[PDB]
Amino acid sequence: ALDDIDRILVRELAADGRATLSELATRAGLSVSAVQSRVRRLESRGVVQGYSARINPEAVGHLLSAFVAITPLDPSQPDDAPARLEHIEEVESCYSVAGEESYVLLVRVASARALEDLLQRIRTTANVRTRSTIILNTFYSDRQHIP
Amino acid sequence: ALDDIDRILVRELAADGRATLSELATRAGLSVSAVQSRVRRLESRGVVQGYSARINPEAVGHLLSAFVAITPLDPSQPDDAPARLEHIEEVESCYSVAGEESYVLLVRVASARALEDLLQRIRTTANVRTRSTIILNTFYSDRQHIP
Ligand SMILES: CC(C)C[C@H](N)C(=O)O
Repeated sequence: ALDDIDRILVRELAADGRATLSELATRAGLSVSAVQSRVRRLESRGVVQGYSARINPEAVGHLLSAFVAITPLDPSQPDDAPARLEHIEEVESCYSVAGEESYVLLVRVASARALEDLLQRIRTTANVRTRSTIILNTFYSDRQHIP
Repeated sequence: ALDDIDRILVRELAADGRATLSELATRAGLSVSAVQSRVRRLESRGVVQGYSARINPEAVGHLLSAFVAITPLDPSQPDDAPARLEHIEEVESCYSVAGEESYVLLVRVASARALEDLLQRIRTTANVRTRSTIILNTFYSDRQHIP
C-alpha cells in the first residue's frame, strides 16, 4: 500500500535521511503536518526501518572487511546462529542464503590478526565452519533504489 | 585522530541519523554550536558520508535479493566492470574481493524471473560470468560498529 506521495517521501529520505519536514512538504506538495503523519505511518508499518549516518569504516579503524559464509557443524537442532552472533559487534550484517552454506556475514575488523581472532569467536559461538572472502575495495554501496 | 568526543558523536549518529543537534550536544557534554560545527568537519573530512533512511526492500517490491559473484571473461581487456555497471540501478553494491570471483554485487529485484533478466544484462554489459547466491532473509543489516 505505497501511493505516489509515499514513494516521493521514501525516495527523498533514502537520498537524505535528514531532509527536514518543511523540505519534504514542499517537495510532495503537502502541509508539514501531513508529511509528519505520512512519515510516522511509514515508520510504524515497517517501511522505514530507521535512520543512519553512513560512516567511512576506514576513518574509524576498520581497515579490513570480509564476507564470511557459515555452515552449522551439526544442522539437526534448529538454528540460533543469527541470535547467537548478534552479540559480536564486529558482525555488521547477517543473511540466510540458498545453496551450500547457510548464512553469509559481513564483518569488519582492524587487521589480519584481528580477523583471525574473530573467525575463532565465530566458529565457537555459533558452532559453524567458515569460508572467508576478504573485500579489497568497496566501489559503492547501499545505493537504495525505489522503483 | 578521532577525538573520542567525535566517537560518541558518530556512535549516536550511526544508530540515529535524525538525532538533532540539540539532543546530541547533551549526551555529548557540549554546546549546540560546538557539536554543530564538529559534525560539519566530520562530513568534510570524509568520515560521515551521508544520511540515509533504511528502507525495507520487500515493502517497495524487491522480493528477491542476491549476491552475484562476477569474473571478467577476457583478461586482455581493461577490467572496468564497476564503472560499466554503475548505471544499472538494481545493483545496490559492488565490491572487489579476494576469492574465486573478481567482484561481488548485491542486487535486488522483483522476482526470480526479473533476476534472470538482470543476470543476462550484467553478463552482456560488463563482460562477465555470473554466479549468484539467493538471500532468503536479512536478520540484520548495517549495524555499524564504532570501537
Ligand atoms: C538457510 C539454510 C539453513 C538452508 C540451506 N543452506 C539450503 O540452501 O538449502
